[PDB]
Amino acid sequence: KIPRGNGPYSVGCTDLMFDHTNKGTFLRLYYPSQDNDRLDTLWIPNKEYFWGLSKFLGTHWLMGNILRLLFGSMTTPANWNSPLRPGEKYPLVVFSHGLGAFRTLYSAIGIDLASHGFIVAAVEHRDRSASATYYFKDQSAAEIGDKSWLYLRTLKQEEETHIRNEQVRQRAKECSQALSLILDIDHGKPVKNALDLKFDMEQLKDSIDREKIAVIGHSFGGATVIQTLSEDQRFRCGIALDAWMFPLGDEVYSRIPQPLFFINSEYFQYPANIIKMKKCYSPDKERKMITIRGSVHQNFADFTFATGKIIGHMLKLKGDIDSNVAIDLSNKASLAFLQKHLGLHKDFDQWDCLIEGDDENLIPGTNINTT
Ligand SMILES: NS(=O)(=O)c1ccccc1
Ligand SMILES: [Cl-]
Ligand SMILES: [Mg+2]
Repeated sequence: KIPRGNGPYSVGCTDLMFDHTNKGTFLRLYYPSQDNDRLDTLWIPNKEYFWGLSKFLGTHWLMGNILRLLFGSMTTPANWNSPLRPGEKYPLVVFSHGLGAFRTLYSAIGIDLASHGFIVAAVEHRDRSASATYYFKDQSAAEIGDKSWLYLRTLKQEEETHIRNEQVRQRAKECSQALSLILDIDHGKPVKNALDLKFDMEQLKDSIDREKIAVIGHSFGGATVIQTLSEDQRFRCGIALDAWMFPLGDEVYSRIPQPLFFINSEYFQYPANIIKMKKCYSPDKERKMITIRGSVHQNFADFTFATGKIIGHMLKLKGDIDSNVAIDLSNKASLAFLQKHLGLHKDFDQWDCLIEGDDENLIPGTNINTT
């Protein structure tokens, strides 16, 4: 199972699409909830994501059907369309997904932050980095729910520098636009959700702690973090989970005044990537980095929870470390880092020693040698 949150808040989940176009915002919101008696959230909600995951994997098109038979009914422990818990302003996290992922594959992170009192807006990127995503051609196509699908772009070796950079910049824009949509709803903008979902967005009016905004993402998402903080100062700190540094322009490195936290797997990282992380460091800037012992790249996404230990380990969904213990360190270190650089009046500073990598399942900085 994808773990329930460790915080005291009940967790709710809904989807938001505004506007309906390939240029709109698409997000999955995880939020502190009033009620705990709702239907659980369907983890992968459309057959077309399974198709896209199969194209991402480069497997035979029949793997789409297999993946759908195995996982098409799986849920995650968030209350679908639960009323938002009133009477409190919540800090905001914008979450960016990896290459070949989509908005629903980081519920372990999104549920755990929500259980501690954040709203999480996990964006669905329309930059063709997602396995699949969808939008509506126009108001008519939106009305009748005639979904148009967009599938992952396969790149040639020549296309990589140029297209990965064009996409990380779209990702940054999608993070800022998602932020503006949430901030406008918090004001009280009369947003009509493109999806016919029974969660009134008017709930979120005056519910965002507007000074306490952060950007978190895994992999391509980790590079999205860095690009976003460089172009949008409304974000006050970033956390890059096993960031894939390749998409970033050489210009961005010296252009991040915000606090930034690198949380790395043991077995994903390599000299080229670590050097790019080190190009982010200056004595004037706050930087922190840890490595989770025994961990793999997939430890940060929900497929680490989707199978048994033996199959998991075999497919590199799991590492030498227990997945629950792994996500636990990443989420608790994130929480203490957020409290510190957002100025939260919570108890997350109980995990400050994780920021420093002070655990037996933690390495301070990196294992990777860069000389
Ligand atoms: N590449 S990634 O972001 O690690 C990823 C994780 C889970 C599913 C698909 C992709
Ligand atoms: Cl790995
Ligand atoms: Mg900007």
